[PDB]
Amino acid sequence: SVPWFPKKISDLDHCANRVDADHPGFKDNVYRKRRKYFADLAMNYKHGDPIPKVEFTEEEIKTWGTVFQELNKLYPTHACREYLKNLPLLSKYCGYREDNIPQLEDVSNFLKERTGFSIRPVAGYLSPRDFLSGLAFRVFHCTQYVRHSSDPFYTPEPDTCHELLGHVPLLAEPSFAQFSQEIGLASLGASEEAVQKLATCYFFTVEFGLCKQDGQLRVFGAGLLSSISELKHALSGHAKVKPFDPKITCKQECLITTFQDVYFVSESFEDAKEKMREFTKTIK
Ligand SMILES: CCn1c(=O)[nH]c(=O)c2c1nc(Cc1cn3cc(C)sc3n1)n2CC1COC1
Ligand SMILES: [Fe+3]
Repeated sequence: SVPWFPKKISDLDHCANRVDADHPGFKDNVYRKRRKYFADLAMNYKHGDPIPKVEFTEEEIKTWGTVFQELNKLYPTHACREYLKNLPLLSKYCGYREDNIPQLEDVSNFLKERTGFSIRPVAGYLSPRDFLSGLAFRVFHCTQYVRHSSDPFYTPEPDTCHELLGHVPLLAEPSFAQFSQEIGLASLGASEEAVQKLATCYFFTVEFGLCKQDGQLRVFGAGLLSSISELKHALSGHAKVKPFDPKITCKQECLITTFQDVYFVSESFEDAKEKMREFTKTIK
C-alpha cells in the first residue's frame, strides 16, 4: 500500500517533528542548552506561524562573520552564475552581512515572493522521505542554530550558516526551485528504494552538485558552497568528476566525514530536471 504522505503544506506539521561524539560542542553545556533552545523552536513551530526570530549571540555572529568573509572571497570564481546573481539580492533585502546573521523569517518571505519557496525550521535530521516531502510544497526544512565557535570551519553537521549561504541563493532561482520541487513530488508515496535513490540524486545535485557554464565547471551544491576547503577542492584538478546521470548517480555512496570521492556535473538546472523526469518514470 502507498505510505502516508503530505497532501497540503500544513501536513508537514505531522512529519517535520519526526526527528554526536566528535562534535566540537559535545562537552560544552552552554552550547548544549543553546542547541536545545533552537530544537524547541523548531518542535513548537506549526505551519502558518512566523518563524521565531532569534537574537544571536556575539559569539555566534562572529562565527558567522568568519565563515561569511572567507566564503565570499571564493564565490566569484567558484559559484555558478545563478548563485552570484541572487546573492546580492539577499544582502540588500535580507541583511546578509559579516556582522549580522539573517533571520529565517525574512529569508522565507524573500523566497516566497521570488519562487514560492518557504522555510520551516527543523530541529534535526528527518527521514529522507519526510525531508524530501517538504520540497514537494516548496518547503525547505532549515536548521536555525550556529556551529560551535571553537571551530568555525567544522562542516559535517549542517548549521544555519550552511542553509543561508549554501541553499538560499539557489532556492531563489526559478529553474532550481522547479528542479528541487520535482524531487519532492517524485518522492511522495514512493517506495523505500525510490526514496533512497531520489535522496542520493538530491545529495549529488542540491548538496554537492557541479555544473558546466560557458565551458567552465562551477559549483551549485549547498554543501560545497558552505565548505571553504571542499569548495576549493571541488574545482581543483584533484577532484574526480563524472556526468550527472541519475541511474548511475543514485548508486553512489554519500560520504559525510570526508570530501566526496566524486562529484557529478549537470549541464544546467533545466537539463538535470529533464534527466530526473526520465529517471523518475522508471522508479515510480
Ligand atoms: C536527503 C538526506 N536528508 C535526510 O534524509 N534527512 C534530513 O533531514 C536531511 C537530509 N539532507 C538534509 C540537508 C543537508 C544535510 N547536510 C549535511 C551536510 C554536511 S550539508 C547538508 N545538507 N537534511 C536536513 C537535516 C540536516 O539538518 C536537518
Ligand atoms: Fe544542505
